[PDB]
Amino acid sequence: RPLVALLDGRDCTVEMPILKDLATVAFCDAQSTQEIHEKVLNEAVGAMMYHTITLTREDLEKFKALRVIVRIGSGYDNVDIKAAGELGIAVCNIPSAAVEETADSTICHILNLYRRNTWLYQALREGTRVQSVEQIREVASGAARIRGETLGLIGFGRTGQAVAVRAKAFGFSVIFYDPYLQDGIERSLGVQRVYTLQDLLYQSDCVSLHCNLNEHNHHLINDFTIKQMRQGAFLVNAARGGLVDEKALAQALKEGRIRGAALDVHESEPFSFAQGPLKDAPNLICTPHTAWYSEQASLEMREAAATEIRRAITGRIPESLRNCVNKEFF
Amino acid sequence: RPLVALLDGRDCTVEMPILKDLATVAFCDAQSTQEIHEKVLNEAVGAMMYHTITLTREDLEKFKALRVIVRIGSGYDNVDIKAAGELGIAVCNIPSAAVEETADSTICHILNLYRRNTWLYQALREGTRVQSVEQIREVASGAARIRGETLGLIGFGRTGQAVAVRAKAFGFSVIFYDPYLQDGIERSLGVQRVYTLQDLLYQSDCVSLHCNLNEHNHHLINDFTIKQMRQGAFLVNAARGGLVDEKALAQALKEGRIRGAALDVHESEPFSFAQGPLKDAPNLICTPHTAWYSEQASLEMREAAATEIRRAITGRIPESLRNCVNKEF
Amino acid sequence: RPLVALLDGRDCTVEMPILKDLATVAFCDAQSTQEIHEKVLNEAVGAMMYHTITLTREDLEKFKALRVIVRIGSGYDNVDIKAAGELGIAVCNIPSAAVEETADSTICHILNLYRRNTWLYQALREGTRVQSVEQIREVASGAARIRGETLGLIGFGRTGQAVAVRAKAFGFSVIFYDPYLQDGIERSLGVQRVYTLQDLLYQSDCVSLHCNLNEHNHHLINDFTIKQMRQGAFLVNAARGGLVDEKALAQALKEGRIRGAALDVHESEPFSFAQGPLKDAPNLICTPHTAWYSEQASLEMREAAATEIRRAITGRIPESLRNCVNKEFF
Amino acid sequence: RPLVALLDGRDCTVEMPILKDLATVAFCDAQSTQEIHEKVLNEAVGAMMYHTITLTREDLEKFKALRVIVRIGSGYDNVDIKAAGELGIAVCNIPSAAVEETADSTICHILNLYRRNTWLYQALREGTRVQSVEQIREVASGAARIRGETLGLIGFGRTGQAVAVRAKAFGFSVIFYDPYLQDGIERSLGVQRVYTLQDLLYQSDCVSLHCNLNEHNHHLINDFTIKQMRQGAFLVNAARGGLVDEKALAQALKEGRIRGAALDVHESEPFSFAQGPLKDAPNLICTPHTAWYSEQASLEMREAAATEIRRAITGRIPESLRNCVNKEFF
Ligand SMILES: NC(=O)c1ccc[n+]([C@@H]2O[C@H](COP(=O)([O-])OP(=O)(O)OC[C@H]3O[C@@H](n4cnc5c(N)ncnc54)[C@H](O)[C@@H]3O)[C@@H](O)[C@H]2O)c1
Ligand SMILES: NC(=O)c1ccc[n+]([C@@H]2O[C@H](COP(=O)([O-])OP(=O)(O)OC[C@H]3O[C@@H](n4cnc5c(N)ncnc54)[C@H](O)[C@@H]3O)[C@@H](O)[C@H]2O)c1
Ligand SMILES: NC(=O)c1ccc[n+]([C@@H]2O[C@H](COP(=O)([O-])OP(=O)(O)OC[C@H]3O[C@@H](n4cnc5c(N)ncnc54)[C@H](O)[C@@H]3O)[C@@H](O)[C@H]2O)c1
Ligand SMILES: NC(=O)c1ccc[n+]([C@@H]2O[C@H](COP(=O)([O-])OP(=O)(O)OC[C@H]3O[C@@H](n4cnc5c(N)ncnc54)[C@H](O)[C@@H]3O)[C@@H](O)[C@H]2O)c1
Repeated sequence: RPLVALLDGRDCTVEMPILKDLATVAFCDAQSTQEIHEKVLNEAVGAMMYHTITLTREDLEKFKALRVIVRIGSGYDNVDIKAAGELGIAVCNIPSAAVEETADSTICHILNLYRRNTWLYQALREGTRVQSVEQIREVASGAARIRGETLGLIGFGRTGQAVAVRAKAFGFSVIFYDPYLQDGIERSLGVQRVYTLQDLLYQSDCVSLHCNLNEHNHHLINDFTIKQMRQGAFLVNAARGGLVDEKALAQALKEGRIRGAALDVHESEPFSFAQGPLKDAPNLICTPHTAWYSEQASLEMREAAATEIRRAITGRIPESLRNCVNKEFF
Repeated sequence: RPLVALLDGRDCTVEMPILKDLATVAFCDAQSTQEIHEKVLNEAVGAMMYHTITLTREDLEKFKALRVIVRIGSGYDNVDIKAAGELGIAVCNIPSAAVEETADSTICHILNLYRRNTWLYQALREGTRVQSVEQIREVASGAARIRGETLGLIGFGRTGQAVAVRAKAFGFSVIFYDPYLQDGIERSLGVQRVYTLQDLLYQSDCVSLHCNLNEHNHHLINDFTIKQMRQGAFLVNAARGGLVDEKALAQALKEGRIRGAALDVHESEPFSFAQGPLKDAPNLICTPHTAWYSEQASLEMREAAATEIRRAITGRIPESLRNCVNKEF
Repeated sequence: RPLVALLDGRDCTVEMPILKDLATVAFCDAQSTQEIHEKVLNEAVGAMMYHTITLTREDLEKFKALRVIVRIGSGYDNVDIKAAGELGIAVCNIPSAAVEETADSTICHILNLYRRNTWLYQALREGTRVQSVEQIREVASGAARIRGETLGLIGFGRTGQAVAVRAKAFGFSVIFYDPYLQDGIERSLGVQRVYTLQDLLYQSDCVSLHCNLNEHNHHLINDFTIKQMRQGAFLVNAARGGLVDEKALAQALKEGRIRGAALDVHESEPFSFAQGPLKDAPNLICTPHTAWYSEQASLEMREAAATEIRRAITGRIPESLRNCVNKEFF
Repeated sequence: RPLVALLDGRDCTVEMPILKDLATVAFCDAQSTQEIHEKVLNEAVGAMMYHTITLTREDLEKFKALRVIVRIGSGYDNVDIKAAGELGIAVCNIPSAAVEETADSTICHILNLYRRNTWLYQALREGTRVQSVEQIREVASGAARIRGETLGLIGFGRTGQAVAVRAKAFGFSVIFYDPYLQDGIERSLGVQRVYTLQDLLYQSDCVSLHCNLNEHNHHLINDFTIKQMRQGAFLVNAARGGLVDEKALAQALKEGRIRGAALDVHESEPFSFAQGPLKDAPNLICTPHTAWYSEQASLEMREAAATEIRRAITGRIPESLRNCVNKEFF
């Protein structure tokens, strides 16, 4: 019976009752490739993982039979798809799982930067008897008006359009940018489209990031692109870790080029405010890689990722996979 | 020349140049009425106050030359408009100053409750190693999906429509209750309207107040209405704070009947978090009466109040005031 | 029992079994005060009319006490409310009845003017071979792009907001002008508000009227105002008829100052297309006063009028009515 | 550069001054391909067509020096892309121009059916005196309320999206059907997605077609699918013709199984109401294939087409073209 792993899992109680008989779901609870067991590394047909354990070219052959790797999530950047596509390993993922959640959390980070609700709550929990109206503006100094602030968006993916759809009502003027979309969407959703990155950086006040991390955009917003940002433009990042540089963003925050920046995923997981380059950065919000989560987007991505193992444990691989992301498979 | 006394503020550097020639502006900076200078109480004809000092009839009858009270904001509930009009004191206000900002900071409250982006930032400031994806769900246990929830707006004026317009895009099925509103505008915006609280609290996964406190809405959400909300339904209150029994909302939070509640204004300002009726409440966000503020909205709001006294120290009161609020003088 | 007229109706079908118990509905099908019978003049408690009969100060006094008149529809300009207010007669309308069918029809007119769909269907039912792509362009010559026009709504009540909500998605940039609205209704919906009619007519590619015809705007768009309109801007009147000049608009059409005009009402109804001041004007759409009709807009306003004549037959006068439109009695 | 033809046109006015230094544009006026030439047909270089002259396998073989085809439309059904690649020819189209016009004519064909602002204008262009409201309710008997109807649009591509953005404000509830989209698009715009076409026709008060016409779409609407539509649901075809079996749509109207149909293209073009399979159908509005036209989109698509041929006669085989088609190229 085809043992199906749950590599970085401890809770297999949604993938069990639908893989109850086709396979023996058995987690590994790993945090490193050298923390999986020999039983799984020698007999585990499929392995649904999460966004924490990272597999590399030299780890995909550290298995003995790995027909499929389902990524319970919207992004396959921690799996070397080009190695799996030649090691006889298809790599699925659940793209549509949390799109109305990443977009809500992103359009909430933008409002938490513009209106300073999180900083106000935090400065009210530290204790601040803010009573006089001259004493309110000194605790909300910077809370800007939204109507008419051009919103960059580096990439109309599924979760890039889902933010341009609900940020057009707040008054934002959206202008996306990504070179891989066909001439198109810019017209059907009613957003301007800039063709080169310098433009999106030069004419945007709240540059966001919604692009999947491939090998051509690693460290997209480094020190060289930050100097192209408008003077005092927020920077929300809910896409992926190695996308925005860290030392450079900290530098830009300390000086003042960035009037605030609410990262949501960091270059070093798990993030904390006591280690790393952002140790002393001002005007910085960070959530612990929680914009994909809800009570119904987990129950929907785990279910739909176990249904993906079901399809690959009976059907032909990879011609019976609803979401494979390497058709460079052999 | 007439004296125009700003009641609570050490800053008059926006309305001074707009009111330089006509009158002589002179701030008073009074956290209460017992700090008004005798000059600015015996010789001031016009007077603009923000929201902190509250003029009652026993107090509005002490100014002996006052002829207009420009109320900076959408408030005027801390000014006894009946008594004011009975003393020849026309009260106006600036209603359109911060609408696109109260609505934007009310939507952010609704999203900070549904996705918990300010309880996660806290848990990261308190220090929490959120490493394993089993711990992500334990630190964010409660974050919900928005598409489908029914947002119920008690009050559909300006700040109520401005939230229905921008919450219809997140999938929030909007629903409102407004008795004083001449029917036929739930048709334009496209939102179902209900006709009684017992019929709005009953179907609303996130009730948000947007009414103006008058002599008939005090403690609208009291101990008797919270027993009509759903079994767990967020409550946002970015509108004047004498609308929720704080001795009955904290009794519902510490019990689980309300799954969190972001209050923007309270009954007692300032709002020292450790002091008050809800000192020990769980799942509670509070900003300090700061949805109205913006570098641009706190300037349009003051220039347009200077311009209002420029019209009252020159025109016929109250037939010259652009938007007076007590034409019962 | 009290008699409840139906001054111009000939159905009294939906209104019959709502007040049959406590009133005897009876229709008259009149077109003037020259058709009503003697006893149903002075004592007839209530009457409910449509937009076809015009009652005047010199007519309502032929009714001693119409304890109520109910104006099925949304406009109460047929009856002198200032006259009824002095003869103990309270006027009522049904405002919320067809607020969105009027907006859908007004958007349909604005799109018929831009895309020329009903000028192309009419040029096909008239016979035209449109084979070559040159003739496609010479027959639909005038159709314009919509994204980036400045639709200007003269009047921002219910039917104005309902169009500003619907036309903000087509790319229009709404710009209204309303002198009676309080400050702020332009900040909630996000539509730039201009304050003087010249300032709305200068910057507008469509000037669609949505104001109720009161005493102070009869013939609002006359020759003088049309001379202020932008060179070649459409004009969609879907409001009361006597609001826009006939002769002046026909002049502006035949001349070129107006690139089309879809009028849903006219100065003199029933509007025939061969007798009138618009006898030979080019580029007109017209509809026979039908933007309020549906299979549901009727059952919602007729029932609502039948309910208004109950609320006004068991309860006291206008302090027990719902949509009273002249509180000016005493 | 060699002669670039303009097969389907008599006017090369904006294509030329952009191509004046590269090649010498000429035209052919071919209403059919056997009407082009014996010398251009031999050795031009390439071409740029419109949507009337169809080029088939046996006909593309007739050209002897064809490098590139450049449609000036949005679709390329009238060219055997699958055969043109095997022949040595690259095919290209201007994909995103008049996306804002097809989706403004489709939201007008949809309101022209729910409000009948083009049948009311017809019936009033024939002399239907309508003063009594009991007669207005007759001339417009059939107009319906929109808020609630479930507009179900086949093919959520580039205009299928631009229509679901415009018709989410009228109250429509949009649901699409598309089997070639990588799932996750129904959640960015908030439109419920159905998976089988029967599941789109069983719940749609107004079905609208927005799909390509490749090979598995011919007569998507048969006598076998119309039997699956709601009892009297409109049908708006503003896509390529050959998706609606006219012989079946001419029955579905003469019985009431379809309460209206706003076709914009047709099986055989040109179109006229006196020769065809639907010569006598009631409730049938049809425009002559001008849902794509404007004064700006018909200048944008025929400049982008003259730029995509400059890039193709200066660049390379389909590695320099921007919007190339036919991965069947060698
Ligand atoms: N906060 C979270 O934890 C969370 C949750 C869900 C998704 N995500 C991330 O969001 C990312 C985007 O999600 P998605 O649904 O849009 O994936 P997607 O494949 O559907 O869309 C990504 C699009 O980004 C554009 N793009 C690609 N490379 C680019 C580049 N170098 N520069 C600019 N644009 C580029 C492309 O147009 C791509 O289509 C995912 O990779 C995923 O990792 C994060
Ligand atoms: N967070 C802040 O500091 C802030 C900023 C701006 C406004 N506000 C408050 O928000 C309130 C609303 O602002 P606004 O611009 O909408 O004023 P508004 O008068 O235009 O809107 C009030 C609407 O609620 C209706 N209403 C009255 N009593 C009601 C009741 N008992 N139940 C339900 N509805 C009732 C009112 O008739 C009206 O429809 C203002 O009183 C203002 O004090 C607060
Ligand atoms: N096509 C139809 O048959 C049809 C259907 C419904 C309504 N209508 C007409 O549409 C009119 C408007 O409908 P409504 O429900 O919005 O009425 P409404 O009273 O609800 O709103 C009308 C708004 O226009 C304002 N206004 C008044 N005079 C003005 C002027 N001189 N210039 C600019 N604005 C002015 C009014 O103050 C108000 O703000 C109604 O009077 C009604 O007669 C026509
Ligand atoms: N009225 C006009 O003259 C006019 C103007 C512009 C475009 N069009 C036509 O409209 C069509 C759509 O335009 P577009 O820009 O969206 O093309 P597109 O390729 O961008 O979008 C087409 C979408 O429909 C999908 N589809 C394919 N077959 C399908 C099927 N059997 N059922 C359901 N969906 C299917 C396609 O995969 C795609 O998702 C074009 O083919 C074009 O020919 C017509």
